[PDB]
Amino acid sequence: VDEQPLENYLDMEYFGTIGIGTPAQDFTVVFDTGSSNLWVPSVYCSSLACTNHNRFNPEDSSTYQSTSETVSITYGTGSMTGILGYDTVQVGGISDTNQIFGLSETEPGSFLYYAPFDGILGLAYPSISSSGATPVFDNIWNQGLVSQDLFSVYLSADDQSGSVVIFGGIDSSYYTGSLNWVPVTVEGYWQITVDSITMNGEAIACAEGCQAIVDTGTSLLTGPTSPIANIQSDIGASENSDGDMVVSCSAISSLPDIVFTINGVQYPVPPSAYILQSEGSCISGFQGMNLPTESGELWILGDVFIRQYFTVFDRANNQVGLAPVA
Ligand SMILES: COC(=O)[C@H](C)NC(=O)[C@H](C)NC(=O)[C@H](Cc1ccccc1)OP(=O)(O)[C@H](CC(C)C)NC(=O)[C@@H](NC(=O)[C@@H](NC(=O)CC(C)C)C(C)C)C(C)C
Repeated sequence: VDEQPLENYLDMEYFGTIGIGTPAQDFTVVFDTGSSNLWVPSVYCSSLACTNHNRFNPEDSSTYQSTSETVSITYGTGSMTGILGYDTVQVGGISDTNQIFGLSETEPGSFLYYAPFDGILGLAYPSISSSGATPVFDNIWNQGLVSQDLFSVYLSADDQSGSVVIFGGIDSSYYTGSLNWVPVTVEGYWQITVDSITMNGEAIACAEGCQAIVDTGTSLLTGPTSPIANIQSDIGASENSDGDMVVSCSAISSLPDIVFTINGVQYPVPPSAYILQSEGSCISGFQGMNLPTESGELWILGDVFIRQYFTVFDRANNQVGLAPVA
């Protein structure tokens, strides 16, 4: 029953409306499985990005509780500092009482200024949460507000309406077949093993396995810079004059699927998904980024992947469920 509709912005970002405070002040937030903190802009913020986004006003809420603690969060794209406070967060028809969240003080740079969302609602594990702030979903579960300690995500394609986050439930209308269950390797991000990445029965990357995260907040398929450089040559991407990694739109019809094998099951990504149409030209859905951790350099299975596969995030059993979208 507890669905939260998400707006699809150019197949790059997905965000939904939440209410904070009594009475509710409305904000748009990216529902991000790559991070664990909830924050919104506030009146304490004087950064450029704070001036053109909705700002939380503590004085207007009858249920706001202040702390003396701060938070500092750095993302791949964007960063914030803020102060932690407690209030009621309305999300997915759930009144999430006594929720700790960040009230931004600084949001430096161009990225957050141009972004259509106000904040981020992190959906990963408490262990990666800045200042050890209780994530939203952990607080919902701890208060017995859902019955099933899971949430599932359907992300629409080609700017269509219909993207949803389902709290404490699955909807089998969104997928075909049955869910394939994959164990989380490390409890931080929603981290899994990718057995191999193949094209025409040949391993193009991750020949003996690699570590990947299932990240709703990342647009593209990202990996370490050297394996990605190989994937770019394999799909005929050339580096254009303006910074982009471009492919001829004509070529989509002749390229093979890139197959991600996960727990001995094949998950093909077609060239109509991994080659993106952005602003007249066609671009590679692969991005080179080095994200070093103690399990290796991480791959990100971003929105390119998730659009193809309905994704269930099971906290009861520490597993990810995958099935092809209907
Ligand atoms: C504890 O460890 C850490 O603290 C490190 C410093 N940071 C993190 O873990 C933080 C919380 N998470 C993170 O930083 C993780 C990635 C990550 C995963 C493991 C280790 C390192 C990074 O990214 P998120 O998904 O939360 C973020 C959400 C955005 C802002 C809406 N997305 C990102 O920052 C990614 N940005 C995007 O994909 C943006 N789009 C693009 O840049 C694509 C462009 C339009 C071609 C978004 C507008 C969709 C980049 C990674 C490309």
